[PDB]
Amino acid sequence: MDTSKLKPNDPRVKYETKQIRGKTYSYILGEPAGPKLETVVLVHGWPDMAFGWRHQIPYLMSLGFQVVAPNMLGYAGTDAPRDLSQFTLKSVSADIAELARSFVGQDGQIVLGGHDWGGAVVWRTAYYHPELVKAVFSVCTPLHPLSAEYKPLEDIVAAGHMLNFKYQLQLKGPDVEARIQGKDMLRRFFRAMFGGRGPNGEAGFSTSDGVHFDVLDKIGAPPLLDEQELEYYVEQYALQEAPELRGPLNWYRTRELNAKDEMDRAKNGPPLRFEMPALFVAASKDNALPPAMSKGMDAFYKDLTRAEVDATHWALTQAGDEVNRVIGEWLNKALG
Repeated sequence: MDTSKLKPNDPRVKYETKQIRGKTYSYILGEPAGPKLETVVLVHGWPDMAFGWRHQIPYLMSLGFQVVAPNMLGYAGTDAPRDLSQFTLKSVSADIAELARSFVGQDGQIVLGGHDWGGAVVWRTAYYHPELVKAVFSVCTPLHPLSAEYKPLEDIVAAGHMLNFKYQLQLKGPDVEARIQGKDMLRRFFRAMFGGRGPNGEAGFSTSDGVHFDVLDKIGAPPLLDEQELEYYVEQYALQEAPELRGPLNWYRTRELNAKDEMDRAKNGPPLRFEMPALFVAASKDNALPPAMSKGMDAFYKDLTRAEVDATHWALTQAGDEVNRVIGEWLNKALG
């Protein structure tokens, strides 16, 4: 079994869709050699896609796992609904649950893994569907408590709080959606998002201000992608109807809707408590999600394993082999 990373359109896996809760969901499906131990569902974040797990998918396949990696709502081959209520963590968790059970049956269980917004999704999925989730891991994204209040993000950062999230103001607004349209702009956007820099070292993205439009034309080749991978991201994102980033950006437009769901659960529903085995992999050089942010996370878990890898936010790829080892060892203990 070839365990090297997936290449664009890699033939070792299948590219399928299913109807899931009223939406077409596209996904990568990888089969193990021999009888499957478990099914693992992997959930990417922004601005990534299923192919973001290209290091992990063949590795997990070779460990005996069936792997299902969806392009999440709004991304690539998957539908991007107009309604923002479809993009809430709760609605997407329910999508994941139905997708999972279309593979393991209604009584079955899965292993669940996430990164970035995907990490937020898998903690919520394990909270909303503990029947289904046998073990759960997140890379980079720590647990956040159930929202007890809603304040507009503008007011939070104007008071000097959550400053490392201020880029989300730009993302939820009109500017990125309007300006980043078509393959050529998408290409520049991805060189910026994956670490490319201009002739004078200017970054194409910051956690303070978001996408630096003036820089994009001058942004060079990202260290974190080769040319073919970069082109695959462009082509898959171009599957969306222009403005192509509407779907992906809708993930930043749900704070009020999410807060409404979670204030309800904070008051009426069960407490945030994970009984099943859980893993959090922190990334040392993570700008957007610094490890310090996972402060008192351990209190919510019966069985949390912490790990750390030296990488930026893009740890799945930049530190693929190390991330694979951490997951492999944890999964071995968690299942055995």
